[PDB]
Amino acid sequence: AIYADNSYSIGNTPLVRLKHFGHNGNVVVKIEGRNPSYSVKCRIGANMVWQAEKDGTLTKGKEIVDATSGNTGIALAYVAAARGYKLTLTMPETMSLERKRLLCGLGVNLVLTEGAKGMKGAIAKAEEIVASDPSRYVMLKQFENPANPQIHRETTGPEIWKDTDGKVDVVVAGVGTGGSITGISRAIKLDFGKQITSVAVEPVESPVISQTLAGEEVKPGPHKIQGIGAGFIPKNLDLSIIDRVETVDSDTALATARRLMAEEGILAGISSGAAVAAADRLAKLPEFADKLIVVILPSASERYLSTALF
Amino acid sequence: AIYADNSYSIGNTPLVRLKHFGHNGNVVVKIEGRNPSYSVKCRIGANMVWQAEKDGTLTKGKEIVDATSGNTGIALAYVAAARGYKLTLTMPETMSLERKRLLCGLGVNLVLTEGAKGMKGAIAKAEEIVASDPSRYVMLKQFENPANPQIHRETTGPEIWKDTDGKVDVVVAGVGTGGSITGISRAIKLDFGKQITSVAVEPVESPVISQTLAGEEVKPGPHKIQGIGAGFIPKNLDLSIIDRVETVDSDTALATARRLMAEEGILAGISSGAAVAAADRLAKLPEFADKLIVVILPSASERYLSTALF
Repeated sequence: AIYADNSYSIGNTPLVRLKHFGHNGNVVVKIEGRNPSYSVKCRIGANMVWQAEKDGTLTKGKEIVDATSGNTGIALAYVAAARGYKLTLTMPETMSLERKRLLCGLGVNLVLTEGAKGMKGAIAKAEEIVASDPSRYVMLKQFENPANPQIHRETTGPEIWKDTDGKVDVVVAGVGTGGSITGISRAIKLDFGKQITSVAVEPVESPVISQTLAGEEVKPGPHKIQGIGAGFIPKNLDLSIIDRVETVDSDTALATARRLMAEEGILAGISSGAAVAAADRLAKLPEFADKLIVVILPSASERYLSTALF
Repeated sequence: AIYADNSYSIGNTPLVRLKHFGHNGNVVVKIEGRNPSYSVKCRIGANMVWQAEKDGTLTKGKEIVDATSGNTGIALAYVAAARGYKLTLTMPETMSLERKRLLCGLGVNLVLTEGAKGMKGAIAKAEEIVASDPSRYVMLKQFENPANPQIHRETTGPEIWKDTDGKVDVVVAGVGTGGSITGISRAIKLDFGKQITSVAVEPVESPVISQTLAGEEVKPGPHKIQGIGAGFIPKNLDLSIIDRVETVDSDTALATARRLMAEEGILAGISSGAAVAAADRLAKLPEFADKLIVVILPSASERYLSTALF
């Protein structure tokens, strides 16, 4: 069991039973903080690169481009260093010194865009760079790349099936790209044949999944639950496998993350608080009382030292 | 495989082969960042509490006291929250806002001592608090508690034996308390019966182990390799099982940590750089060319965002 590089070491993350949430320990959490770049995104950082290698879109010498300073940026950075690709990430010049320092530490070629342009700035610049030399550059596109949900169908999902001896009844996961919930749901529902309840979680400030499914007006909005609530339906969210959508507000998510640390001794990030707040709600409905609820905790605390988490 | 709390989830950390260090991949690293509080100390945080429970020194209602704002502080904090003990940590008032915030996040009762007194301040204050109510307080004493090396003999060591199919020839580990090298060495040498080479690593700025073994004047000194080089021989370092002592300087350790991130895609902290720099040195001596070298990487990068690592 010696991994030939850090990318192969993804996953096999642990399940812990919660003591101050749910009912008689029906709530259990999967700690995605225990990963090479310390997020769930490592799995997709790994698989998007492996897949682009296998299909020939990524070769020796070609470079990777993207516009993320978030978990996927960090995940891509680790894999690119492990596998010998130069990576360019674009980002607004206004980004935090800390993620600048972290990414520079990882050997990212950081391309800072105009502040005013913000996120749009970064996306366009990466698109421009790709155009400048299409044969030299590859954009992996986490929001639409099937290698994203696929890795979850082959690792994250089966790990849940195995650790719970097939007793998992509910999976609760916050949606960013949608990959986690999609892959996990396909694995357990389709490969293992169990009719679990798949629960997507989004910010009440930006409940575009709920609005879309209700045929209501789509109203995205600002929120602090980093990692989720992109403000649109990403292609990597398979609406067909979602059974329920729960909304959580920023304050509840933050306080719940604090409770996880202070009461459970679990070092979870902002979105982990949101996912658990929603799981706790279902766990306390008599319909879910006797049912095993597994919650994805996407990331670790520390990464949020500069945020409202603290 | 559902852990009844976060303390039971320690270890099972992965081995990764290095590509830009050693010779033909003879250097392999154990990533202790993949742990509940994100350090190697989690194992001892867990075991010191479990052991004090089993022997009756820790009971319901009793409180834990210590004087650490470092990895052991964080580890104790996670376990105490997971298992329902109030924890008091003392520390100089001059400590970083960030570790203050992190520990407060974990529900530590933080007792800040006079700045001028520094470390000595914290130790004395905790000793005072214990004296104030001996029946209410317990100090676990990481430097001398046998539960420290023991956990390494039962988990860390056997994990190395198992992952390498008994092929490990050399273990390289930096010494703080000495628990890691001690426990691992006892496991492989005594329980498995293989005559490996145990290599302790200390800062060249504070090479008290080397000086002591050479019968030279002991000259502890300041350094930046956080986690190691306490400036004395701790009781939890079993000198009898150490075969070799390697010294590394602060700059080399830092640059090596940077290389691990930028070239290997491994998010290691300062002491990981020191441990690898020393492993790389042995790995490039013909006597160790054909031999499998396993290096403990005690902690993850991010924890060092405010340091010279970046």
